[PDB]
Amino acid sequence: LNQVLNDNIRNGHVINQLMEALMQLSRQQFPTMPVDYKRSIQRGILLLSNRLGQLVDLTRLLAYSYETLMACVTMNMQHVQTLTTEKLQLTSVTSLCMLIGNATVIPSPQTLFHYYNVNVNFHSNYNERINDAVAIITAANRLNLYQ
Amino acid sequence: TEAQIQKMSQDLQLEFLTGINSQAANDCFKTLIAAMLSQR
Amino acid sequence: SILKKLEDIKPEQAKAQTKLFRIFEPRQKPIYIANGEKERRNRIYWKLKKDTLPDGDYDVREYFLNLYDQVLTEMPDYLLLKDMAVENKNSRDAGKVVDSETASICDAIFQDEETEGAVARFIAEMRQRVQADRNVVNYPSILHPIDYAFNEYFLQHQLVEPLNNDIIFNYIPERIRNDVNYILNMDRNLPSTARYIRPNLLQDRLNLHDNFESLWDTITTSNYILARSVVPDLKELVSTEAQIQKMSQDLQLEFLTGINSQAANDCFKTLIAAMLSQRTMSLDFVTTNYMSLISGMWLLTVVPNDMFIRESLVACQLAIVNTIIYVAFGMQRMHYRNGDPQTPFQIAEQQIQNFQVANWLHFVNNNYFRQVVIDGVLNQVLNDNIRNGHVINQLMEALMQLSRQQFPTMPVDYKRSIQRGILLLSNRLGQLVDLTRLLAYSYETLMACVTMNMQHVQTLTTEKLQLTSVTSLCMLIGNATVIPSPQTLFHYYNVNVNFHSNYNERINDAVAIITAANRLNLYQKKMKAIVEDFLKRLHIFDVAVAPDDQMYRLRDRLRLLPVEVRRLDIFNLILMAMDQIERASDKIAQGVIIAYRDMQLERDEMYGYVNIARNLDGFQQINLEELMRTGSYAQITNMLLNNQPVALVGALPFVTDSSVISLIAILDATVFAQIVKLRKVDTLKPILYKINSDSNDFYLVANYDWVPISTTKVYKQVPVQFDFRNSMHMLTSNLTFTVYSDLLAFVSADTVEPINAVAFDNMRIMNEL
Repeated sequence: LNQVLNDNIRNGHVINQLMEALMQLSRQQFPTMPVDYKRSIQRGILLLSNRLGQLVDLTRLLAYSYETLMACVTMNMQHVQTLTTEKLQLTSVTSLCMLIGNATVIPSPQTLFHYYNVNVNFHSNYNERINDAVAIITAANRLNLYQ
Repeated sequence: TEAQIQKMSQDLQLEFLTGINSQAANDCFKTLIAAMLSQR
Repeated sequence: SILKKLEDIKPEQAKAQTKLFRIFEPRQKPIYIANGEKERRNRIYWKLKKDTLPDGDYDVREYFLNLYDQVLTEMPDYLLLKDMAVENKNSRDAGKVVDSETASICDAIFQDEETEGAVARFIAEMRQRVQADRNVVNYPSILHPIDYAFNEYFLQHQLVEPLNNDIIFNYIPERIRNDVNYILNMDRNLPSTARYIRPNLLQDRLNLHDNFESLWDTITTSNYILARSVVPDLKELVSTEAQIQKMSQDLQLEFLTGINSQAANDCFKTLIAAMLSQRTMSLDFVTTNYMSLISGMWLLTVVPNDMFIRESLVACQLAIVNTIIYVAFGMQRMHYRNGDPQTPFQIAEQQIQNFQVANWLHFVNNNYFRQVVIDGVLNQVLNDNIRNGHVINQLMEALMQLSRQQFPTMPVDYKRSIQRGILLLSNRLGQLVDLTRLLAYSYETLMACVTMNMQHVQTLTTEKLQLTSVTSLCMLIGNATVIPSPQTLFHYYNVNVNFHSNYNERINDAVAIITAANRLNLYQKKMKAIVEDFLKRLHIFDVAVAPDDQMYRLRDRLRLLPVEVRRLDIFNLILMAMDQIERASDKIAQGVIIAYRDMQLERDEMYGYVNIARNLDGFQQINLEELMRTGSYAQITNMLLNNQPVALVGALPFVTDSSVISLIAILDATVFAQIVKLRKVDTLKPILYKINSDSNDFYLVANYDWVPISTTKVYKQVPVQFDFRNSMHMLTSNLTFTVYSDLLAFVSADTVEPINAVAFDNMRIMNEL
């Protein structure tokens, strides 16, 4: 089982719609808002809007690396809401969006093979320990080791 | 980082820019991709 | 600092060609008979002057982009062939040829046993012909067809144009010429051979005033500094001590802060320069200075309100209404909510019944600049009432109504203070009309010297203005008029022309390079360097601070522009002769054909027998560039293993081997196993056989009478011979001329008496006596 992304974000085309929305917001009137704060907000919007090409590149780079690393996962990618969550900093997201450059970085083949080997080893160990536990439990129940 | 921070400060005209740097950018990249991979 | 940077931009330097641009030269080579024996005489072939072509198609295209840059740098603006003229020693008439290398070629051909009498007589008759009446000269030259194409283009597309007194005078802006305050003069009748180069003054093509707010802010601040430098200094201001004592008597102290000539000149310059450069300006004031408020009323009357950031304008207007207007009419204080779509004046004109005050407020609300294209340049013209100073009458009528009001709900001292301040201005009423029309006239005259569109977009940063400085100007302006001097106007115009011309020339350079790289398909090249060079050459920006995204947006903006005619023509010549130039090299081949079949070596005079292929007809082609980009050696590995005949196409280096023993041993067929084993083709180096009488083993070919045969061939071109008569061309150019720059140096200008300086309405700017 794999958790797959929408093709529009895989190729990065939705960033164009995002920048359309941001441009509309930037030329929006903002009724009743104080003028200097309005200008700051809309120039902040333009800061991200004027990075259309860079953000398209960032999105499709992120999608490609996710696909390539997901090709090396062996267990089902079951999606559940976890008890404890990883904290993500919107400041860090801003830094990524405002500093992403022009160089494509992709996993090295050795890195992919290492990730795949680790996943395969963990998966096979998981199944083999299941087999050991089930065998022992069944043997105990068959030999009537009630204690 | 310095050039981008300077332009952001000029555009925002803060009569915000904290936490913006290459370390944070890489941390966010890794966090997003790894969280998607592990379904965390 | 900024002024130094913007004034140091020098006008474009004229480039005069000193030598003929050449890519080829004749080289004398041995030639062999059909059977491979030396012909006992030599032959001359065209060869590259600099055989530096690299291996790989991508590298070849990079080399040709670099060659395009070289030619663009070599392009001359004007050209005089007599400068590149040397005596042809073998001419019967002792004539002259049009280059040192031409003379060298003529000398070498003439002093040669193998040369034929026909060529000798041709050289003897080569000479130049001068037509003094038409001011033309024709010189013979010897150029390979491609070189001749380039040099003929240079000769036919020079940038110089005729010059004379009428052109020099017309170079001045029309509005200065049409201005009766300036008398222009000349003391030189330029000849009929004078030349000049017109600046490139196309209006901004990148539209930097749209979505490039940081770059636009830099441009605007540079223009603002320049405008401040050129705005004249006020003269004969009323003595500050006298004015202070007089207004102390008027106010009966028992308002004056910031009154002085320094602040008066500061305010005058700041206003005019801010309007010229379209810099937004903020207003700095303290609500406790009612005189500052009154002077702000005058300022908002005179200068259109779009020149202030909304918050400063709104603060000033709110202070004005709540301290003067509503108070005088006994109206409740305006609770003005920040961010309201309407300004305090816009609200007050609706709430106020008095016609004078309402009319003045309405004028202030709906007063705008007018965008007008004047003499091909967009200008922000003021209202004619402001230009002739009539708005001051409206302002004073409003102020008089306010001072007449009864000020209900406030103690008597409040009304007393308000009317004392209004009196301070009313005493200066006439001086206010004079100051208004003086400001308008100086603005118009300095705006006549602007060459780039006066775009009106609020800037990131603002210029601070003190209402105390406005008050000082209003309280200290005297009777003397100040008109921009003709020298200052010419200097301002020349600075603007230089900046505009540099801007357009760098735009053209960047566009040409970008379009050429796209045409040559340099898909691994990043143009951030090109944009960085463009911005650095603009001389006023901080490229180190400009981030990458802005530079790539600039590249996108540049990509849509058309290419200059001359640069586009140069690129077209380069790209059409590109194949010939690449294939004339002796350092690379165009590919290798592996046939696995016996193919007789082709016989060429300058090689003997050679395994040359002129065309890849009948062979499946593999693109080595694509192979190296992709890295998948599956197709080529399979073909090499299965001995399937193929043609590996690309720019390859080759090893020239002249051993008949090697040819018999079939060494040329043993150079491809490396592709299969190492799985790389960047080291591929096919063997070009060269069998002839100088091969040290040619007795095998001579005695056994066999045509040599090889199983592989090198895709190459045979060099083209050098035909002297066919290569002689007569280059034509002007005999002589002198190229002038800085046209306004020939014009001497002076002003009329300042007392008699006349405004647009034919009346004196300042009339107070």
